[PDB]
Amino acid sequence: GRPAFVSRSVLVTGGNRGIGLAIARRLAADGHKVAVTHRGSGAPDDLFGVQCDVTDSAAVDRAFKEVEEHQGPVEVLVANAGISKDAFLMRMTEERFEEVINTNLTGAFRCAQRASRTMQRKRFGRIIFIGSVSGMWGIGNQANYAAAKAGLIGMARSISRELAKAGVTANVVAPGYIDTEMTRALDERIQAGALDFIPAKRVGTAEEVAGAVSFLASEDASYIAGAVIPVDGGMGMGH
Amino acid sequence: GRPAFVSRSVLVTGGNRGIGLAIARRLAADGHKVAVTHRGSGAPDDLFGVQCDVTDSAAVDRAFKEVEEHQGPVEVLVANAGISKDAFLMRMTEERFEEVINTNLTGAFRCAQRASRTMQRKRFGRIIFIGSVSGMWGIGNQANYAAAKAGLIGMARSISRELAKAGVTANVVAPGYIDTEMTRALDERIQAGALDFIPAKRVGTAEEVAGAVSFLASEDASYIAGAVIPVDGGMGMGH
Amino acid sequence: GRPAFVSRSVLVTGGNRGIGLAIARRLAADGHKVAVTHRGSGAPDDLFGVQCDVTDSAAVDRAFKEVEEHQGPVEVLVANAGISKDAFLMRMTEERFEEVINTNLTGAFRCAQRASRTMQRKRFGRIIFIGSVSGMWGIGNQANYAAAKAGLIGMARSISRELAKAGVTANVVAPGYIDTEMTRALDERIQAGALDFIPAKRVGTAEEVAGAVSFLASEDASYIAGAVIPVDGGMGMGH
Amino acid sequence: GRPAFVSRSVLVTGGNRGIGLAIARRLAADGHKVAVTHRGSGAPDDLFGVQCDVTDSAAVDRAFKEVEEHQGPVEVLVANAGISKDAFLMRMTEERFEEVINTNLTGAFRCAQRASRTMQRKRFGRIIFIGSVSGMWGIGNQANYAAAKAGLIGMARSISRELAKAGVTANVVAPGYIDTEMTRALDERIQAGALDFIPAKRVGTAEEVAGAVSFLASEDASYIAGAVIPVDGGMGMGH
Repeated sequence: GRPAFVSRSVLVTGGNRGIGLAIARRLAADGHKVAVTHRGSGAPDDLFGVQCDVTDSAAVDRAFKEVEEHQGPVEVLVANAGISKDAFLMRMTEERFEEVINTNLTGAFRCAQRASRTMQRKRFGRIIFIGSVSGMWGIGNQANYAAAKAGLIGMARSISRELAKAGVTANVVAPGYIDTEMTRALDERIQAGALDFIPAKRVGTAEEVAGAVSFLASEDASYIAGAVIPVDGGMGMGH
Repeated sequence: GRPAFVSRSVLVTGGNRGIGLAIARRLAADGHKVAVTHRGSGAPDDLFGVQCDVTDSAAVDRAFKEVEEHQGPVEVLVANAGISKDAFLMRMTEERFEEVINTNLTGAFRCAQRASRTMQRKRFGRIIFIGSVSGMWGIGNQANYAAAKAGLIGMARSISRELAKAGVTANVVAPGYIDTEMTRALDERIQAGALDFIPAKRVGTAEEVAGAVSFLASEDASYIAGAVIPVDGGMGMGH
Repeated sequence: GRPAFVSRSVLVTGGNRGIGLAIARRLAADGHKVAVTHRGSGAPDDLFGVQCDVTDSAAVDRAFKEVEEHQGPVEVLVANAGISKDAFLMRMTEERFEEVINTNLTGAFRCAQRASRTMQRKRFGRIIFIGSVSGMWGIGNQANYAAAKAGLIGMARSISRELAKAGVTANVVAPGYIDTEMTRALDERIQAGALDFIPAKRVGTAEEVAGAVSFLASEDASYIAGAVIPVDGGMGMGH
Repeated sequence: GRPAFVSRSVLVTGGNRGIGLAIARRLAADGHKVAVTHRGSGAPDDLFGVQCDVTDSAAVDRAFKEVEEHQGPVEVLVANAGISKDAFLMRMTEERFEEVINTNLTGAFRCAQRASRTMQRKRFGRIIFIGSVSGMWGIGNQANYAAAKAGLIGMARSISRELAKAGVTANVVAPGYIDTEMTRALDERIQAGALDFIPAKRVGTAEEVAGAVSFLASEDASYIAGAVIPVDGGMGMGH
């Protein structure tokens, strides 16, 4: 039956709002030791918050060290931090592309690398990247966001092929449209016709994404590596 | 946090041995009402067993009716029944191909269709096909088994696109090499070199597969449709 | 500069009309020796026809013998035979499911199996399955057609993993909506909004599908194995 | 019979040696007008060379201007520039990750973005990214290279979803192990067993990759958008 629960040291980057906050709150109610990074606004509830600029490898190192001094080495990393900056291809600047790449993809690398030091040594790690349906489905006007979120799949698979033998796995949770992430633009997209692409005919909730992360942080996911778990109501189905 | 547990009416086909038995036992310990089909040897533990020849649409109908009279309409169908009959392509007979197709693919259709009658009406259904790494990875000498297990993905996605709006989802759990499913031939394959293709460098356990099925049967999987959840230690990574 | 052309012995199953016709005509205009199977309608133009029902393994054997005596053993097999028979899941009968499986999936196996012995001896073979966007995208009301066309992918990959080392490869061309296959019902579906699913905003032509098959039959595809080549205007993009 | 050839304005980035050289030579022998970017080594044969560092958006702009003045605006862009810099995850520095991202992923964006305005106006464009089996298969020690090459897929699909309706498509050619790219270390890895990962049991040739690019630049690929064409001997098969 159900394996005994283990309280893991968890770090959720960008875990102070939206999807990240739902993940942090769910993992904490699961019984884990949950820390979050933010960019200044502060941590939620009673969760341990650390400020972190995920474009700065020095800040990532110091943020991880502050977490380790508080709750011990990170066993479950949820790399949720990341921005969206949409544009038509011909209107997308170098700066708009690189900023989304640096925060969403390189930022996730910086955290995964910094986490791997103790994970490999302790022979246990769950690296959980928050991707997007856009990575493999290609939402228009997202050359930068879709590249960053597809890049997480390649990185997770390279990490898993190297380190799964040492008990360190890397997987991607790929949300579709999620209520806490809905902007004016996304809402108008739904009204215009985007729901036709979603079999479930509704947006998801942040708590639905948190439920998949809870699974991947649990004792029931030890043989899952390099997987993309879509939480999108079927939107991303294809090849 | 964690949503309240709902005890669901569960049917696990071929749930009397190997992976199916681990699934049935896990879902029962989760708190669900679990029935299993078998081909005569009998049901395990105290689980409600029904005999069922999944090549016979009439037997599937009568098997589902016996389950419904016992525990109510099936809310979670785990289509685990299926045989393996390997051969080199040039040595594979029509009978060897069709028998694996009929039990693994058409058999899963017969159950999914028979389950959909009440699922659609009650606006809740979890159809969980047990696939295989071979469906998308192509283990050699498995023209029939890989076709049947890839076919489950197409079927699950067509079902989900039609019925996810009515709360009925279809997903695939795709195991890799699993300890209870190891034959002499598969064991010799591992010794010859098959472990090199598995990042985790070990076979999985039936209880690891059961852990993913437990997730997909749970209240944490409502926005997941048409997904392939690989339980393979990273073996199936690719495109 | 470019590779010298080699005239191959080609068999196109179901090449009397639509996509199969365009494939047969293109491969013949390429310089290949093109035989076509049919069920009474005959072969197009001056091409060598053989009457063959791909649900009948004895007819497949006889058809390959006639092709071998006429133009030498088949070097490039294009398995195009097979049709859809749509229905909502709850309305789909066993017969409607199995008829589609037997023609599209098992029929393609019968032909690939019969071709395989001589391809292996000559250390050259191109097995080209004609799939569908539905295999991985899951068009609603196609539990049978999506299962069959996704099954082709698993079969192609198992065949490739077994035989690519002998120069025998299997690949899938996966058309989206194609003009010659547009029925009144599909046209009304496209008119009602299904054109929004296609980034190209138009249906494809049978000649556009034939162009992909021409490539896979050519000297420029020797290192391609287990691939799905989508000819769908972007419709199928996803995971 | 077959489509009439159209001589396209082609730009191959990093076309001085290896795969890029073979692509440039093949597209020129096809009849195209082929320009090549380089960083000092020059263009092959009689082809028009432009010195361009694809990490520099100003150099990309200047390079496209030189190509436009010489042969007309780019109709077919082959984004081949970019190299690997492998390391175990724990040993990979920020610089080693970002250098690979900036050349392979951001560099391809800079070129696709700069090409896009004129392609849209003329309602014709072929953006062809050169990816890698590693993007979806995850070669170990390539967190950076797999992330960059998987990122190309997401970018190609977002571009296709946006612009395919204007006749501008983006696709990825994903080579496996190719002779011209085989270093001493890769050769020793293949010798040590990595050849078992390749069903074809051999490395590919640069000319085999060029054959796939030739197809995607041709009149036979108008309805292909967001596709990954693997040229890997079957190595990358999976999900």
